[PDB]
Amino acid sequence: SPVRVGLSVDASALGHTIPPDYTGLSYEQAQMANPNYFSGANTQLAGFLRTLGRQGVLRIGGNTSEYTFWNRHAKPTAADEHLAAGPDKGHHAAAREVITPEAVNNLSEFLDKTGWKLIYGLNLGKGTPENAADEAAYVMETIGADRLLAFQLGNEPDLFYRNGIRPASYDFAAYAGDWQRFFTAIRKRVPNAPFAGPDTAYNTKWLVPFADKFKHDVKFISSHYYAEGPPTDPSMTIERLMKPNPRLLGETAGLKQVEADTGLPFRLTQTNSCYQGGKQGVSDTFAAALWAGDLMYQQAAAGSTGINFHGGGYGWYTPVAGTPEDGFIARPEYYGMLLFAQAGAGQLLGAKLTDNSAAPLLTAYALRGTDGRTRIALFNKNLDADVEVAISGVASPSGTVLRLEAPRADDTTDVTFGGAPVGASGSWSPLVQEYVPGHSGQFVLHMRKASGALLEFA
Ligand SMILES: [N-]=[N+]=NCCCCCCCCN1[C@@H]2[C@H](C(=O)O)[C@@H](O)[C@H](O)[C@@H](O)[C@@H]21
Ligand SMILES: [Cl-]
Repeated sequence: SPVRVGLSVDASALGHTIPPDYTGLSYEQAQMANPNYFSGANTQLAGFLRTLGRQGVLRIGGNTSEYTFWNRHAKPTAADEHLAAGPDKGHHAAAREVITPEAVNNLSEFLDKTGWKLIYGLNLGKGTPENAADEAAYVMETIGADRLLAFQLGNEPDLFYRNGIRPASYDFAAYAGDWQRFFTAIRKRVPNAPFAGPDTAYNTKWLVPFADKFKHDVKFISSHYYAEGPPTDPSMTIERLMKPNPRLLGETAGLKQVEADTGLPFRLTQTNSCYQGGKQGVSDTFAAALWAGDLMYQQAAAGSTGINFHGGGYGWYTPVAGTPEDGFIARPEYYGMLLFAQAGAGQLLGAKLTDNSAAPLLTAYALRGTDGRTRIALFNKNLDADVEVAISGVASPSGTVLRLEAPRADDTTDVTFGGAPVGASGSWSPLVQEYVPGHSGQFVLHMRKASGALLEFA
């Protein structure tokens, strides 16, 4: 029988306001070697992005950003015209790639088709300041100030000391000197170039020193998050993925403190469940939908300006999989992002759970929509417990529910939202209508184990 929990919504308990460009995706820079991928001709992928949000941010970076070499006279290889660059697996050095004017031109058209903004990595790991300045100038020329949100100078510079990009002694002080050299060169070509950083993988010690040094030179602070811990941890499981992550909480507190010290907001510019491209049986499953949707809300509630789920190719954790030649599909994680998209923007409200110790991985978020209607996003991440949620603090004549479902937490397919899969080119509309039982001030929602729900009140 279900665990009977209470949820009290408090319309006076005002949280953060979710911005319209919160959602986003991250891709490997190597993908820019193929001018057909981020292209106005890529209508399938553009549709998948639009379904994730009418505003949002595309970030391009990752390990391959140290292996991409812009040149104004470059041409893609024949193989480049067909490249599908999935998440770098981190086992050895990435292949060298060139980036061309054509690809940047086509990226511009892709951003126009999607309505999304751009965070663009520059090659601080192996490239030169002058080449970065030239690349930045072309990007600014072509993409424009309104769509270019920030350049980033290197990806995960806190890992250069161990991945061959720099010697073992590389540290924040060394990075700060590299950053300044690149910044100076770029600003000579592009005096209005916007920056974010430090784009770190994990090392929270770099946040303070970076922000204090470069606070007048950046628009926002960026860092990364993977749910999987260090290599010496036990292998990630779905059970672990559903549970709170104290490292996340600490990282988020570090970022909040930077904002308190400097005024700079923060964005989680690369995230996913498990590293090395993901873990088959965890990252590519329905549990990842629950994980991702919940993470989006947790971070929004903490004051993040947005998020960018890493992906590409057919990587285990990619939200969207596919290629221009074979087409694109929504993977399970996409459906958690879709729940967020459908909820929309607005101000988060207090949403306190009680009587929930037997269903501790249920999370709930309440929102006053931009349209004035109350929504509640719930993630029943308990893998073995169904819940019955008694909802107080909401007065409405009618509420509806859209369910986020799969038959098993580990399913790699069979994921639906609102009773429907996402179709080709991101097409989605709900096919199952359900009213929330109960009435004004006392609604009652059942949720099966390992499921999610979006409630909308009239
Ligand atoms: N503690 N400690 N240090 C050990 C390092 C572990 C932390 C992150 C390592 C994996 C990061 N690695 C993430 C990703 C992946 O491995 O899936 C890959 O595709 C992207 O290109 C990278 O930017 C980033
Ligand atoms: Cl806060």
